Amino acid sequence: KRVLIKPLEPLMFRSQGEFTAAQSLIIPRPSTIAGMLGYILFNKSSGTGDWLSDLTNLLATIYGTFIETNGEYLFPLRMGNHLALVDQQHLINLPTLLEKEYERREKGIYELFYDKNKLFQIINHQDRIGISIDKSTRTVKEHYLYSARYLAFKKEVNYVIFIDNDAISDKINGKIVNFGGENRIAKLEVDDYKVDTSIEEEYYLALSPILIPDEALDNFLDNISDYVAMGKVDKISLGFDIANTKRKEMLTAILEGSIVKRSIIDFIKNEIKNDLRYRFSKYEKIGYNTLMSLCKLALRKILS
RNA sequence: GUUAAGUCUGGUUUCCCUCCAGGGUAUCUAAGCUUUGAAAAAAA
Repeated sequence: KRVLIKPLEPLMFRSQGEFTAAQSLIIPRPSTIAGMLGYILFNKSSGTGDWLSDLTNLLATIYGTFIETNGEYLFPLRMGNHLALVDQQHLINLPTLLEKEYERREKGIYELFYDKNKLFQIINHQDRIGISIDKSTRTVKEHYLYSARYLAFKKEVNYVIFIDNDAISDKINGKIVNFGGENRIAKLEVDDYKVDTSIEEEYYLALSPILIPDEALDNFLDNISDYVAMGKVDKISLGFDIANTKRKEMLTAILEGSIVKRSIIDFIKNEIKNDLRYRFSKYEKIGYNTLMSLCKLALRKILS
């Protein structure tokens, strides 16, 4: 039902190329969680060139990711190039604060992203530099000096997701998994948890990157205010497929932690023919289009 | 009255240091060197 991913050690979720150190994301993308879960549930017989088909077959609908620090729940929130983790008690008045007056707008939002921001109390950015040594000289092998900015945790942190199917939630319990990038470790634990679904509010929080079908890109973009009140829109890669050893895709997405307006739902519902409808239904199945209500902890997918 | 004979004794006691000063002043580190040379982007 509810799955807590507890990182045993600093993590690495590489983003935006490798070219001082390569930076890590705060919240891992849903493709990473889906890939770890499929890695657990894998069987070496269902192979197909469609990574997400073989991945949707291995599991069920996964709901987006947030932070459980110590009983508290933190949620991503971005204003544009400004990520933060806030407890939902500060998301309540947010829509009121959105089309509130100007100076009150900046007062409130910059009090949220700076003092109410619980990111740095939780997250440290730990640069790690490694090298490679040739086994006969015992001096650094030439050209092998790499760096990466890992995501260290000051206090114990969990990533929270919700999975619908309860059959896999038995062979997922207590598994030690290779969560993330350069061979780091996290533990999964499964617990029964109660979460509402599909509330009809006006302002939702993108818990996961809301994908855009690359057909309504111009449509969605040239009038952007109609769908997102605050957040970031960026072209993101969908990761790396283990089977064929390639990058996955690139799609414009509404980065997790954005504030979406109810209209976006109907918009996405009107711009998908059967083909890409099935495609993006799969995408949502593995966990991309997850919304939460600023009211309370109540999730819903956009299409499903 | 006369005689005759001298004998004993030959430095003792006390005090043997007391009081003040028991180190003072100056110097309390100085000038250098504060990283250098190899490895910056590698094959699948």
